[PDB]
Amino acid sequence: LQEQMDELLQQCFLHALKCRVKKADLPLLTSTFLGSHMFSCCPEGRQLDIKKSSYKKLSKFLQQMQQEQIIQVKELSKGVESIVAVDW
RNA sequence: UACCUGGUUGAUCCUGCCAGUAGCAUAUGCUUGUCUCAAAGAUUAAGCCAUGCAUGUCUAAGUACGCACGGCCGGUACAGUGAAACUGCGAAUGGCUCAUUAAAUCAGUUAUGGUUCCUUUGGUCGCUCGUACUUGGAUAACUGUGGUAAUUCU
RNA sequence: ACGGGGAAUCAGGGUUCGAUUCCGGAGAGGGAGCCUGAGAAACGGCUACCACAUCCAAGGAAGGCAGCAGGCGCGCAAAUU
RNA sequence: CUUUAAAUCCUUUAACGAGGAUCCAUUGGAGGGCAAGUCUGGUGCCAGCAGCCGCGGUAAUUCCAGCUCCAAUAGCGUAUAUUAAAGUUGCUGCAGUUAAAAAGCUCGUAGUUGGAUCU
RNA sequence: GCGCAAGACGGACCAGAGCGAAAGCAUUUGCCAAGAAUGUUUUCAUUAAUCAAGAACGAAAGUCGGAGGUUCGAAGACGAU
RNA sequence: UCGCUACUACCGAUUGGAUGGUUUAGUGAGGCCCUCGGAUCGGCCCCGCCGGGCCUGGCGGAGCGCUGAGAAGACGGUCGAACUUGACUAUCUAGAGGAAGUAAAAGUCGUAACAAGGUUUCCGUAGGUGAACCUGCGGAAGGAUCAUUA
Repeated sequence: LQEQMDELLQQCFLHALKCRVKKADLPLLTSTFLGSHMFSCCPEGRQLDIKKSSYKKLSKFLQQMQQEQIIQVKELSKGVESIVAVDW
């Protein structure tokens, strides 16, 4: 279900990676963004877990989403997965 | 050696702890003339490991036609030391570690009349009524031809 | 947390420690399955699979120090190829 | 020389080898616990000591140093586990009116405990 | 002042007095079952003491249903300081 | 109670980042055993060709005749390593969102408590308030009365 689920996910999740409070371009954790479903005091109705994707890890999702000229990736020394979006 | 002192209050007697005190082991700092002993990669990682060594073995008495020696006397079947290879035996002990393991291991205690036992010791070993003055084939060391980059390969 | 014989401390009673030279048990990186033999479910024997890691002419081949030394790592913490 | 597989060390022995900073003893202390200074100079609630109580805000018996002396001594300080001290885990042996503490009250199975009496 | 009604509560007597396992328990009268102490030259003959598990009761407030609402009265509302 | 500087643990939407230990269905490397199985290697005769005194040495060919040995490979079972599959579960870790506690600082705001603490204090409940706290009902003295007259 990567078609459907990555379409919904990356649609509403990139749109929630681009404006504000959707964060524009900053290094930030993808988790915080996945649990960020709210825009303008309502949920996006988008609730999805990344477990619904073809990526059994977030590192692989960051392997694909970084390959698309959308995000750039780095790993913090604490071990979180930190992404710096391409402003497109 | 059957032991206690300081700390609550303006002062007192308490309950009561904190702190002091003496060992004991592991670490550690400073210091170190003599001599006897002596633990020592256990704690964390039963984590990982170059290099070298740690299990081989023949008497008189299982098999010698390697000249490898010498060796004497030379038709003596084999004189004698003897590497190797076949055979026999050992390599299950020793050494190291403490991960597992809670009536499991272990200790004391009993049992095998419910079983196995190389070896050592002593017994037994013409008790069977039916080519032998000696039997059969093969294989190793050895000789030689070889292969593979590479082995205690073949 | 391997168990004992024991060790330190002790009036009398106890507490705590026992990996460690003696006895017994267990295991040879993790599990499993065997040959050989009087005696192994052996590891300085074998067969795998996992995890490591060596050589390679890329076809294949060899691995097991919780044996003595010694090296890395870990660490407050431990000796001579 | 001896020792020993071969050496080492010890023992045994010739030769040299002891008068001042040498052939020199150091580690912590010196308010109270706790043994031993109302010393001398520097610091002035700073730097710092101090296990605990405490010391330090211009005469510091407690800091930094010099002098003195005191404890063990070829040894003595730290940190940590642990034993005694601890009659502060109490079987020997503690406690529970007010200090920490007796259940709101009674019934009740196990558990624990049980009167005399038989030469 | 006369009558009527409703719901509460039993003054004084009431005490360092009584009764109950403890909470607690005071108007009269009857009914119902208990109970201690006392008395006993009655009977059974150790049936007993204390109690984990487990059970019975448990002031006030509080909570659900019902009835009832006089007094007092948290909440609330004023008036003052 | 607040409000400033730090402190910790504490829960907590989640994904991470690590792992670790288990269990279902589907498989199953290898051994050991079971019936097979028989590449090829031996003897026995079947004969010839030769030699020695029926016996005996060769050689050659066959007769799938007989028999003995027997490698690879395969069926089945078994022991069972380790895989795929989902379902599980305990740690660390970061943890967005919070909590609360503490430790300070003469900032507030008060004055609850200790005297009869200025309205006795405290207990259990229940409601209410910026904050201590206040008020109902029932209790205690740890009360401010060991006592009050027929």
